[PDB]
Parts: sequence; C-alpha cells; structure tokens
Amino acid sequence: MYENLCKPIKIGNHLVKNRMKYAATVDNFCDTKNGNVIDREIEYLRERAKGGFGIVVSQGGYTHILGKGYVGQMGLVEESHLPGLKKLADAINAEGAMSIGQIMHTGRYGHAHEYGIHEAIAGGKTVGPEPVGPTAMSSPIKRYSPCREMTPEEIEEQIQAHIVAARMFKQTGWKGVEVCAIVGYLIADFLSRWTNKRTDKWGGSLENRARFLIEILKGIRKEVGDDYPLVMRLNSTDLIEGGNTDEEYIEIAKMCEAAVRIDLFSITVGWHESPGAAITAEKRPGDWLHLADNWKKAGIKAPICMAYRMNQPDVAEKAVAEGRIDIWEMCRPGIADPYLPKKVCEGRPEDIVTCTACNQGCFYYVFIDAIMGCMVNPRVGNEWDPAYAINPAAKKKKVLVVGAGPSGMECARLAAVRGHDVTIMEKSDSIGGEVKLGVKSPLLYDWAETIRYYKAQIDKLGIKLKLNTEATADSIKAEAPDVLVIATGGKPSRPKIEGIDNKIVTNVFDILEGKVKLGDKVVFIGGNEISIQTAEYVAEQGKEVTVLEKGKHICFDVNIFNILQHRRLMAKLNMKSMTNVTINEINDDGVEISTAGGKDVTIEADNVVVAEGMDADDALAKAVGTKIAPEVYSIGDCAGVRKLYEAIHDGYKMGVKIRG
Ligand SMILES: CC(C)(COP(=O)(O)OP(=O)(O)OC[C@H]1O[C@@H](n2cnc3c(N)ncnc32)[C@H](O)[C@@H]1OP(=O)(O)O)[C@@H](O)C(=O)NCCC(=O)NCCSC(=O)c1ccc2ccccc2c1
Ligand SMILES: Cc1cc2nc3c(=O)[nH]c(=O)nc-3n(C[C@H](O)[C@H](O)[C@H](O)COP(=O)(O)OP(=O)(O)OC[C@H]3O[C@@H](n4cnc5c(N)ncnc54)[C@H](O)[C@@H]3O)c2cc1C
Ligand SMILES: Cc1cc2nc3c(=O)[nH]c(=O)nc-3n(C[C@H](O)[C@H](O)[C@H](O)COP(=O)(O)O)c2cc1C
Ligand code: SF4
Repeated sequence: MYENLCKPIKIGNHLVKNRMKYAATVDNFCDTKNGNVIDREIEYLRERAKGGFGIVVSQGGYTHILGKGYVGQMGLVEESHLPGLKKLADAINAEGAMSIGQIMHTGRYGHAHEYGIHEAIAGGKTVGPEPVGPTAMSSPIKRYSPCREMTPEEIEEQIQAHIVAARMFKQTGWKGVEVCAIVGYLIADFLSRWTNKRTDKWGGSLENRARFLIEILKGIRKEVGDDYPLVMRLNSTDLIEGGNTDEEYIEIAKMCEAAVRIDLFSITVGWHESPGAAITAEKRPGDWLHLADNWKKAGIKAPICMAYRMNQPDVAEKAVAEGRIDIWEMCRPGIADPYLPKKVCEGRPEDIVTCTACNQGCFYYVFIDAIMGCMVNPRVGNEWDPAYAINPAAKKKKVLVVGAGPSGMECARLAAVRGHDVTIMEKSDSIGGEVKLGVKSPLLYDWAETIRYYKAQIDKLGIKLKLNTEATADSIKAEAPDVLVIATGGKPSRPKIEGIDNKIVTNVFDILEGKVKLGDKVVFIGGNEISIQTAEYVAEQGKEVTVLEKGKHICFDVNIFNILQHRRLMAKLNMKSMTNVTINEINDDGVEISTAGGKDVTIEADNVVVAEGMDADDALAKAVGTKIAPEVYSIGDCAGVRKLYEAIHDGYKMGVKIRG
C-alpha cells in the first residue's frame, strides 16, 4: 500500500527503516525543577518508537537557563542531565528507531523569570532572568517579555553550549543531533532582520545574520566528527512582516551546506509571533508543500522532510513519490496516534487516530505550563501510568453502552478490545453524537476522520451496534447486561429569557440537523465555542450572522491558539458580534437587548438561536437508578457537561476499568 512512506533511507551513516519521522515535541513531561528526563518522558517517546517511526526526535533541549521557554523543558546544560539522556536514547534505540537529540535555546521566547530564576551567569558576568537576543527589544504580544542584548562573549559562549549539548547527546547513545533554528528561538532571532539589528560580525547582511548558525554547525561538526548524523530545522517562511523572505531562508540553507554536510533539512512555517495561520485547521494538508518544491528546485543537496498539517498519509505518500520531500515529518499526528507508522506499513490506515488540530491538548496545555495531553489520544502523558494499561480480563462480562457519542464509542472500543461482550444503543440513524454535528462546521472538517475511525473499530471488534434504538428503562432490563454505560451526552440549554417560547427561537442541534429552514439574517445568543462554531456554519452558506454575548468577551472558552483562528474566519465571513449585552426580549422581528447604561437596541433577525450553554442529558440516567444493573455508570457530558476532550478521556478511563 504505502510503499514510498515505508521506503528506507540513509541519514548520514545511519540507515532509517522508513520515511516517517516523529518531530521534536516539548511536552513538560521532564522534571520542571532541573530539566532532567523522567519516566513520563521516557515512556512517552518509547511508545512513539514502538509505533514504528523510523526517526524519533527528542524535545528541544535548552542550552542555558535563560533559554528555558517551557516550565518542563528538557535540559542540556550540566552533567546531571546525562543519566536521563542515556536512558531515553536506549528506550528509542531499542525499538529500532533512529534517536535524535534536538538542541533548542528559546532566546527571545525565554521565561526564566516566570519559572523562578532570580539571576544567572552569562558571558562571565551576572545577569537578570530576562530572555536574551541579538538585539534588546520588546515583543508585540504580552506573552514574551523584553529581551536583553547579548554581549559578544555570551554569543561565543552559546556557540560552545551548542557544541557541548551535541556532545551530551552523542556520548549518551543518540544516533544524531538536530539544531533547532526555527519559529522565533535564539538562532532564528539572529537570522531575522526584524530581531537582529546588530552591526558587528553577528548582524547586518544575510551573511552576518547567519554567522551564529554557521558557527554552531561548524563547531558541532568538529565535535561529533564527519560520520555522526547532523541535521537541523530551518524556517521556509517565517510569516513575519519585516522578517526574512522565503528566498533568504533558502540562501541560508545553502550557506549551511557549504559550511558542513547537512544530513537532513526539516523546513518549518511561521513564528509564534506570526499573525497568520501555520498549524491551525485553517490550513489543509499539502498547502505548504509548495515551499518544499522551492528548496528542491534550488538545488538543496540534503534530503528534506516536512510537517505542519500533514496529518494525511495519502498526501504524504504522494509527496514522497513525486520527490517533493524525502521524509514525512509530523508532531501532532505522532501525538494523536503513536502507532501511525506501523498502521501505515501494515495497510490499515482506517485504524489511524487522526489529529483534528484542536491545539488544546498539545499547543495550549504546553504554553500554559501544563502537562501535555491529547484530545483523541488519552494515553499522552499516561503511557507510564499502570492505570492506563489495557488488561485482558478473561472473565468476559456483558456490557451495554447507551450513546454512540465520542465517550460511548471510546468505552465500547476498549471494552471490546479487552474481550468484553459490548453492545451499543443509538436512538439516531448515525453514530458520532455531537461530533456528528460539529463536523459540519468549516474548521472541524477533520472530525470526519474521527467518525471513520470509530466506524471502523466497531466493524472490526464485532461490537453490537443498535442504531435507531432509544434506550428506555425497559429495553435495558430486556438486554440484562452486567454493566451499563450511560453516555447520552448533552443537549442545548434554554434559559429563562422573556419570549424564548417564540417560534423564532431555535437551538444548535436543530440547526446542524437541518431540522429548521433559516433565512438570511440570523442572531446567536451566546458567545461560547459551540455557539460560535455553529454561526460559522450559518455564515458559510451566505447568510448574515451576529453573535450576542452577555459576558465580557466572545470565544471565552476557546484556547488561545484558536482565538486567532476564529477572528480570521469570523472576519472573512463578515460576521458581527457584541459583548456585555443584556438580553431583554425575543419577539417576532428579533431580540431586544441593552448595553451598559440602558441604550435599548433591537436586532432584527429571521432566526434567533439560543446557544448560551449546554445541559447534561441525564434524563435516562436519573430514571434508572444504580440498581437496574449490577454496575451502572455515566460518562461524557451526561455525567456533567464538559468538552470533547474530557469525553474521550472518560470513555477510555471507563473501558479499562470494566473488571466486574
Ligand atoms: C498562542 C500564541 C503563541 C500566544 O498566546 P497568547 O494569547 O497567550 O499571547 P498574549 O496573551 O500575550 O496576546 C495578547 C493579545 O494578542 C493576541 N495575539 C497573541 N498572539 C498573536 C498573534 N501571533 N497574532 C495576532 N494576535 C495575537 C491575542 O489574541 C491577545 O488578544 P486580546 O487580549 O484579546 O486583545 C499566539 O501568538 C499564537 O497563536 N501563535 C501561533 C503559533 C504558530 O503558529 N507558530 C508557528 C508555527 S508552530 C511551530 O513551528 C513550532 C516550532 C517549535 C515549537 C517548540 C516549543 C512549543 C511549540 C513549537 C511550535
Ligand atoms: C456544534 C458543536 C461543536 C462542538 N465543538 C467542540 C469543539 O470544538 N471542542 C470540544 O471540545 N467540544 C466541542 N463540542 C462538544 C462535544 O461535541 C461534546 O462535548 C461531546 O460530543 C460529548 O460527547 P458524549 O459522548 O458525552 O455525548 P454526545 O456526543 O452528545 O453523544 C450522545 C449520543 O448518544 C445518543 N443518545 C442520547 N440519548 C440516547 C438514548 N436514550 N438512547 C440511545 N442513544 C441515545 C445521541 O443521539 C448521541 O448520538 C461541540 C459540540 C457541538 C454540538
Ligand atoms: C506541544 C508541542 C511541542 C513542540 N515542541 C517542539 C520542539 O521542541 N522543537 C521543535 O523544533 N518543534 C516543536 N514543535 C513543533 C512541531 O515539531 C511541529 O513541527 C509542528 O507542531 C507542526 O507539525 P505538525 O503539523 O505535524 O504538528 C512542537 C509542537 C507542539 C504542538
Ligand atoms: S490535542 Fe488536538 S491538536 Fe493536539 S495532537 Fe491531539 S488532536 Fe492533534
């Protein structure tokens, strides 16, 4: 099947079994106190190695405390980090994967002070905990604090720290070393004309701006030797107004190959300060491949690998075939499904847990100093915890799952994988629950890949799927199961709003279910995630939409990465919104509201959508007590409304606990 993706390839002197690479992923799994590698991180990458990835890269390791940009970033500074580095390398090498250590000083994005650093040594002198860069300056956004200009001594020092960091990797069994010179970290800071305002040998012309990177490459090449694999990550476009152009990054790449032999180029897209889209669902697989074509036609000697929304094996396969790239790199797809490679080379892509790009468990959690997690993969960060082990339990109990939503299908999938006699009751004609409806939203198209997954596991696990069957207090008893899993989900709320009983009112479910004939002027009462996403679907059809939020901001329950995603879309669709508005009435023509200080104002509309919240659809659960079956359980939104992430987690936490 996926012949090209499974082809071998030599990276330097080391042969790689396939063309699938798991990219560096800082996940705060390391000890936040000192940057040492711990079991959580060891078992995390071990599973990615077991999964079949021909290459597994560690997270970006910080070469200096001032370069720590994540509360739990791996450290590459002192000898106290060697035991963990050797253990992690062996875990990856044992699985037949090429282990590669990444060296990453965050530079301008450092948060040493936020992590409790009062003072540090740099260039033989005491300094403050502020981040460092080639030029002292402030960030346009508040996340990154003002940086300090690096003395020429600190620059020479960091060249050595990279050399030493490469040594720590090689001497601990790592099969290769990767230099991280992307998205806005220290090296990228010197390469960019926007952040590098220096006039000495380290700044000015494109040659001087790239001197820092070249000296890091030359220094490491001498340290590791001509045989050791040396690769790097370099932007192909930084998406920064005033930064470097696409052809400049190509020229920089040429300079790197002229200085040392580059074994592999990982070309990236954008900076954390870029106002454009680089990794959100807005971008589809294959959109950035045109940048790879530029590097290939320009004569780049080393092979190239790319990622950034390349969550489709089909697209990657065609890419490797056409020579656009030489390796299919990926980070989020490797998080969502550690066994994606094994599933690809075994001709079973239908079993892939695809990445939806929710950016909640991975990007968002890591930037808020939290343990990384995954929406579709509840094992991320728990690969070490025996509580998530999947045990057989030869008893084989009879399990009845009520609700084919995400939580219900995750509970049944595992219970079936463990040998239980699972059955699912669905009152509708299709599985998916609210995911079946959200997939209609423009930015959630990936949710179709999720439906496919569960639809394929049910068909492969021989699970009893009873579609068009509304579970009642009688059918359950008739089925007489050993364990009852109630996953009815949630339903739209209906607050006490004068006139809410008017015909002009409708809820989210009816909209996405086509059980309503809307018009051209629509108004949504509620600025939460679900409400906004529903409006996007309404506007996509060519209709005027307005969102009314009583709170201070819209998209209040949206992660910081997706906030920028809705703005670009709500604006592209010409959508209006209002905050701090009081809902006073809903009549035939629309909804009457009031701002701060009276200011009564009507909103003429053809359809008013009450989408302020969701209610737990716990009707059935409360009708059948905990005595109807030897073991009764409620999971998902019916046991308390949460989001999709907490639903799949509840399902898997339930599928592995069904002992009897
Ligand atoms: C999520 C942010 C990183 C910042 O978060 P935050 O909202 O908390 O920043 P801040 O609070 O300081 O910003 C305040 C205001 O500016 C807005 N803002 C923040 N970042 C913005 C931005 N980039 N453009 C426009 N507005 C922005 C933000 O919406 C907010 O609006 P307001 O308070 O309501 O008035 C944001 O900049 C952002 O979404 N960046 C996009 C990330 C991105 O695409 N990076 C390039 C591709 S990712 C990549 O290749 C990569 C490589 C290596 C990595 C290693 C470690 C971890 C991840 C890595 C990713
Ligand atoms: C439009 C929309 C967009 C959303 N976007 C996001 C998002 O971006 N991020 C996020 O985290 N969350 C999002 N959510 C929320 C997320 O979809 C839910 O949290 C999640 O689907 C809850 O899963 P569940 O299995 O607990 O319930 P559900 O998904 O609602 O599953 C319930 C299923 O059980 C069936 N059922 C109910 N009662 C019975 C019965 N008596 N007998 C048989 N079958 C029954 C229902 O028909 C349904 O198929 C969105 C929701 C909507 C509606
Ligand atoms: C949580 C998280 C941590 C990341 N850590 C690193 C890192 O340490 N070094 C690096 O070069 N890229 C890092 N990245 C960027 C990814 O390696 C990858 O290039 C990017 O997320 C887009 O690729 P993808 O679409 O396959 O996810 C990280 C991304 C995420 C979401
Ligand atoms: S949390 Fe979302 S974006 Fe991150 S890996 Fe999982 S599915 Fe992909």
